[PDB]
Amino acid sequence: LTFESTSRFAEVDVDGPLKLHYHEAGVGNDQTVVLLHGGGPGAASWTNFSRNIAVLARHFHVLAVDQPGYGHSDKRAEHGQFNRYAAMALKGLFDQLGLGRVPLVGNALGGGTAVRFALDYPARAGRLVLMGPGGLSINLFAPDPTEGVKRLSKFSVAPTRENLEAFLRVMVYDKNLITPELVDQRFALASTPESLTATRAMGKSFAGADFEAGMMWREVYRLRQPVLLIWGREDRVNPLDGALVALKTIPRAQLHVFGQCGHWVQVEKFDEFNKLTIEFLG
Amino acid sequence: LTFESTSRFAEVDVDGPLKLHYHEAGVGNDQTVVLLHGGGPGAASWTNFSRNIAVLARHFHVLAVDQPGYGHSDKRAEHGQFNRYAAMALKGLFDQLGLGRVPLVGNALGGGTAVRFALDYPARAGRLVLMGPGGLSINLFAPDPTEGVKRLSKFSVAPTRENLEAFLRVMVYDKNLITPELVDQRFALASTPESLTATRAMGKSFAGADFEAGMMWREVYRLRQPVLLIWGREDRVNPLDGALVALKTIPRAQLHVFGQCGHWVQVEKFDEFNKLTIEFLG
Amino acid sequence: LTFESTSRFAEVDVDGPLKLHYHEAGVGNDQTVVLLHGGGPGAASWTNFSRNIAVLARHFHVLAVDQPGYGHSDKRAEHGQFNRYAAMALKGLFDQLGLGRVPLVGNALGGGTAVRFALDYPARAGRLVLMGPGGLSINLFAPDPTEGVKRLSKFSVAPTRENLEAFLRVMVYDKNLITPELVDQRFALASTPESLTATRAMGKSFAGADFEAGMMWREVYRLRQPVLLIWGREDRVNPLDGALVALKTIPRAQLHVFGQCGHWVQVEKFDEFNKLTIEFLG
Amino acid sequence: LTFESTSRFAEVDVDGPLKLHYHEAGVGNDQTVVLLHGGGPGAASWTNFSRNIAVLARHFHVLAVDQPGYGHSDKRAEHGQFNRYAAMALKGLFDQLGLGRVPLVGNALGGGTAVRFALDYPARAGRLVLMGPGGLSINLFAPDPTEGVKRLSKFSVAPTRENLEAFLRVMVYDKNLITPELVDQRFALASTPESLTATRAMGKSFAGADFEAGMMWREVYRLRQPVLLIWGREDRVNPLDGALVALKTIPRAQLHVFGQCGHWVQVEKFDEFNKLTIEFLG
Repeated sequence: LTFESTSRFAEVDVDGPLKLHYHEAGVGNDQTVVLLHGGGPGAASWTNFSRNIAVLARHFHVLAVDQPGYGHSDKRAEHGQFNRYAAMALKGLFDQLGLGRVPLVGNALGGGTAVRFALDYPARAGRLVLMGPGGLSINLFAPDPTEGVKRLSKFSVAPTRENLEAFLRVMVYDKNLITPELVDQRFALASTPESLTATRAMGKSFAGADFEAGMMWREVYRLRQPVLLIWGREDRVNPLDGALVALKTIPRAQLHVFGQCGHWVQVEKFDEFNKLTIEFLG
Repeated sequence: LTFESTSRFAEVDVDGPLKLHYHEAGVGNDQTVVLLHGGGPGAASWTNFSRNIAVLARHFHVLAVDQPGYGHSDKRAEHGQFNRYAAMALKGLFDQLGLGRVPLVGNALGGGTAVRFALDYPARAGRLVLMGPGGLSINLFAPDPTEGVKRLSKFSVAPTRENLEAFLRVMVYDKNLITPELVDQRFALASTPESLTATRAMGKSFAGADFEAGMMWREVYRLRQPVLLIWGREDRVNPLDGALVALKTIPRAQLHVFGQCGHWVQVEKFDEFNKLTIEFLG
Repeated sequence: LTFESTSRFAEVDVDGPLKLHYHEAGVGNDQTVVLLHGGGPGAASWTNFSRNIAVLARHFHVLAVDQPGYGHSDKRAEHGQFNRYAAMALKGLFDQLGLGRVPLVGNALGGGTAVRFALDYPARAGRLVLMGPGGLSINLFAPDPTEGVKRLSKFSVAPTRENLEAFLRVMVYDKNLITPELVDQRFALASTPESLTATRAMGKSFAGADFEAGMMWREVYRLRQPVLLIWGREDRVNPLDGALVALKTIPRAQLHVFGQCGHWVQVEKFDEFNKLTIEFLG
Repeated sequence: LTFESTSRFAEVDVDGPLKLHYHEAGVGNDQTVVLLHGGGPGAASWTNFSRNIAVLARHFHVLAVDQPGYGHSDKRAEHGQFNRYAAMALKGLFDQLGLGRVPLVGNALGGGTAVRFALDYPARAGRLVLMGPGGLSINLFAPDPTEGVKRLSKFSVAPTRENLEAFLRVMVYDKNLITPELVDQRFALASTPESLTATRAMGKSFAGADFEAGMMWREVYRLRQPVLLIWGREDRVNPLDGALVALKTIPRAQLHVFGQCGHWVQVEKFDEFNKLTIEFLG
């Protein structure tokens, strides 16, 4: 299991050709699971789910998809509401790979996409595992934009190493996790012209008239599958209070909260997260 | 594994002799775990943890203790703040059985006792698993007394079958769980003179000057072990909002919430609860 | 100011003739305000706003409207989603009386109607004052149905004096407010054949396909006027946690909470409520 | 009413002589009220309560006290838990001026001091008005330190104009309120050697063994007077979720929340705040 051995590309149709990069592992396992990574301008499937893919691959057929604008998937200069955009791409991939109904694992931005997908193509989404998910969260107490959102916005405005480091440091409870080699690695990816284009496209999409598609806390009462919401108690991007509406309105919801854990649950509580997910997904 | 095969008695000292009834199972397993049952006038270890003891016994050395006033333990006509009272009894049992530091599983009233014990004898309590625990909960939004508390109070005032049934029905999300044979069984136990005495003793203890000992939400910031808070989203006795202070202030806290689950988590989500507990306790 | 001196009738069109009863006071005052009373089968404008109408009339032109199914307004044997139904009736009254844009004061059920109206006829609703409002509230922590809702349902099933008293007692923090003469008065009104018909119509309307119209917490982000949410900390019908979504999503929201106050804010904190409303409404 | 006309000094005893600066107005009014300003290294009574003192002086005898470490009061290089320290100073002033029981108005840091005082000298504190108060607040959902706390800490570490501006901008919902002349004014005050000393003393006091004195959310259940908690919905220093424990546990609590209002309630909602306070204080 290396980046290269698991790398795959697909071309799907979303208002024309869109190249999607993904990682495939655990081929031969019966149950397929799709993983959808978090935000942050230099983020991608492989780095996001580094402490997870190999473990999950022992039990599942794992497809970890780079979301349009990220990793090695296409980075268009414009799109509509992002989650609906990425969900359209995912549907294309489902159809192309012949997937029927499949559980989705999504963090942050990727949680919003898993939810958008599960709402837009209800028959295609099985059980959901969502870690500090965007979109379905609404921060009832935390003033928006939150500190995590503001720090990401600052980088988008001024893409400096310093701004990326300040952003990364609010992703985690244990800030020692934010090493110089981590910062340098993400910055190199984050600061490419193509990443800058994606960041620009994202910012512009917020001002779209299809913004309601992002307010998924209004819709999740319609979800019929079990949904495991997982949060870091110390999430500074999508804070804990953002879990409440989804917890209340999703009939088969569960919530697990980890103390001493920031926004990156899959990293900071990787073992606990792994086992929770394996058990939940059968 | 039957009531009789696992039944044990111990005499401990709490201002004089106090007989404690408990159940022992999984002898030969290395890790001891103590289970502390919930409230409700006819409740006891064996019925409370019916869907749990055998499963947990496969992995642990289980000691499920009838709390003073319940089951086959002594039912004194008076005592001080209940959780501190039961914690004193438990300490006596720990010493007598030669237990050192041991994880505690407690629901409702028994969760309050596990917490009181863990605060009063800090070296003796290991990891805690607490299901809709009293004492450390403070219902920030729900007006007190809650519906569950009021229904229990009504029975204590008028110990009729009808009042017990109304009380039992707010213990669970799935009210079909409250069968006639369940009601009759609990009522027979609940309505003994000795149970009535215990109920009377309990009511009187509320008016004690040691009431602060019950306000454990003020103290749990001192707990140093991992603590897994487990709640039924639909708990009508100790509702979900009562989890917040404990979640925020216990450094190593986790919270798991089950949708479509009432106050009796160990019954309504028995399999999920069992696996969560086994994993948490190593 | 007596019931009789202020009594008025109007016939409006809601799928045919609908008679609305209301009270008019403070004629000659420049600013019109519409008051919408709470639920409870024997409730009406005059009794609901007894400690309020005369005070408010000193400053405003007050129109306190009996909502269809209540007081001396028509009690049809069937209707759609209640708030939308009552809002349709109110629109008819606005048009008929030549009202333009007017502030609305609504408690409980009447708060839901004020909100439905403000959403359906956006140009016609000015500032809103909403006391423990239904509809826009969603109880993020309290299991539904709440104790207040359950007690009302029990009466609807078994319309006995005893059941009405149990219901009334969860309307207030100070239960001494629930006197025998109050109970008898409400029961006489509550137990008429026509009230029973309205109760029956209401129960049936819940099962309608237009239920979304009642989930107003999904829509209030669209409200553009100042909105003063007022709650009794001890509200056992629509508890405090039900305020959160509306507080977060209404751009110009305020919230005032009274400790030692139940569901009937306008009664239990009548002076404070009166002054708050007068100030808020200019 | 100018700074100079209202300026007063007093020498009180807190482990030796401590000079307190305060402003006196509305002399001849019967009801005395004490105002306690917020934090921020260059803050003081006069600037904190600029939009308030003259208005309140029409109705009350106002004493707005510079808290030790601030304004023209003594700035010692060391002290214990700050709120208890300031409360000791205030007691000295009460005794010296012959005040008996007097209502307290406190924001932020000053709210914590009003509360500490009301707990330590229960007979001396009347009704409390507390705006986004420190100390009694505990942020059940917001990870600590909050963005406001972090920005203040950054200035304390690196006292630059830029850091002060970033801090000030999270004090308000309307960031246009943070003008260049405001920044320059606060920075000049904030960056004096004596202010730096106070900041240093404050930071050091956090590490004291008397830290429990700051955890006032544990004690406010003991307050017997009416308490009006006032919050800006968008408070980024002491966010709204920090109001809950105090709201629940203070028997005679009220809460008022203003949407579109940050941490500086007394500035951003000055008129509404003024009227609320005047009414509450009789």
